[PDB]
Amino acid sequence: GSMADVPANLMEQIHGLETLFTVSSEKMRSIVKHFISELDKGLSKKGGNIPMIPGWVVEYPTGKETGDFLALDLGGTNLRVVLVKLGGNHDFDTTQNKYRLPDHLRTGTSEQLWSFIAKCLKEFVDEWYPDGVSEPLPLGFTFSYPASQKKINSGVLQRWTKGFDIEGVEGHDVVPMLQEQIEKLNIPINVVALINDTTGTLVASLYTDPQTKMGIIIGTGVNGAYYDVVSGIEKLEGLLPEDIGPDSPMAINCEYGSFDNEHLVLPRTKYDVIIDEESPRPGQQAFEKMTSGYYLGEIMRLVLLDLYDSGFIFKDQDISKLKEAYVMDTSYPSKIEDDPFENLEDTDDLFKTNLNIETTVVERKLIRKLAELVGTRAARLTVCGVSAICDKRGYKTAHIAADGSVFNRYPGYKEKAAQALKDIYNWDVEKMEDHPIQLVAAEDGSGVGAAIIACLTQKRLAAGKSVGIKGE
Ligand SMILES: OC[C@H]1O[C@H](O)[C@H](O)[C@@H](O)[C@@H]1O
Ligand SMILES: [Cl-]
Ligand SMILES: [Cl-]
Ligand SMILES: [Cl-]
Ligand SMILES: [Cl-]
Repeated sequence: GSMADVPANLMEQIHGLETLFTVSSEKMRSIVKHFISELDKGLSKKGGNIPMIPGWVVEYPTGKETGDFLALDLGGTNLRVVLVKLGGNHDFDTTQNKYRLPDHLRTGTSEQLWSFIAKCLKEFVDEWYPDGVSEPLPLGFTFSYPASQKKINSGVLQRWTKGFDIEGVEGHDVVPMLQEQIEKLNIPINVVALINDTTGTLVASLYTDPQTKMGIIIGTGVNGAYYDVVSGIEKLEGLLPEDIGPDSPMAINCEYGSFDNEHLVLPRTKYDVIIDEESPRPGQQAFEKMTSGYYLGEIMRLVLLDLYDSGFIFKDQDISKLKEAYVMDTSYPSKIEDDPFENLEDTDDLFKTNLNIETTVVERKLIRKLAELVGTRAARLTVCGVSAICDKRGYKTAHIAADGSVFNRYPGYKEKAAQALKDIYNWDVEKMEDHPIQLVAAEDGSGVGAAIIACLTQKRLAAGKSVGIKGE
């Protein structure tokens, strides 16, 4: 609440940061206008900055999908392998194992990555099918990075995101890279489909919630998927086989973490500039860099180090541990917003124990305000992607299936995101559950969604129907 004890000199800095990080309802509406134009440009013949990548899911799941499938999920804190049993009445069951990523995987080689993944797949298959199998197990591969797909079992990596920086993969088809390592270990796996995590979120959540119109991730990254219609995808004109007609649905992985790399509308601050310049891929993922869980603690770190350098805080402290980029992950602002003490004892312990920095009560109130500003900005900017897709497609109502560490775990985040949509549309509604466009907990898109997409894909191929451009 209250700040009576904070000197005027520091209150001026807090007021400057509030100004710098606050996004007005009108600013969200103007961002949304420009976001719609950039979504449409990405579907155009000439293309645009936002990839808008077709995912070759050309139908809705009916709920009657049946059978056992493997899902391989690259992009959680761990690698995950899942055995998914579809039940045939909108029901499923799963069991899974998680595998710790090698140290420095993100800056390692392609060969390291594909060898580690195949090793984990063989461990899983040996554990769950110790007696072997009569036919190759069908697998859906969730690759949580932007990949061009000429057909559903191909994925050519466009750019590493979220800190990744593995040489030899951007511009390469990852499905053959995975397949060669599967073969080398003689694992009986049929890679039926590659999907993005948003596309899986969309499809898995539609299997149990028929009002789903988007699948979004608000986690280590930020992105969304939805279904367009083939007639609305100009860049597919002349490329489609005859069985996929103009009225067919087509799921789109927007990769809208990329939005506004031109820096024409988002309220980038000097802290966002540094994050982008110091990241592995400068010039890329502008919207995600402002919003997602890989970055929110790094925005706080850079603000704190500016306030120190300018003489305002930590004046008598050794701040050496604060100089390490990414040392403050989003668990810092999360714990700070959760601290239930008046004088922020939990925050005191966090800075002393983990950073060796003694704080005053007034400095912890400043830090708490900073965490709140950064989280609120993230929520208000992130729902502009939802508003943009819904306005573009003419959805006045929607369940928006959401997943990811920030939506699920960041204190207060679901309430702020729902308030930001309420503010965009000027609804009168009182309770979150009554919002006409509302975020709801998703089904597991990287596990259950990859399995349903593998199932739908196999059914198409058994029927002789297409799952890629003509000549694929
Ligand atoms: O995991 C969430 C998102 O993170 C990044 O934005 C990735 O580029 C995107 O492929 C993924 O959907
Ligand atoms: Cl002061
Ligand atoms: Cl494309
Ligand atoms: Cl600035
Ligand atoms: Cl509607």
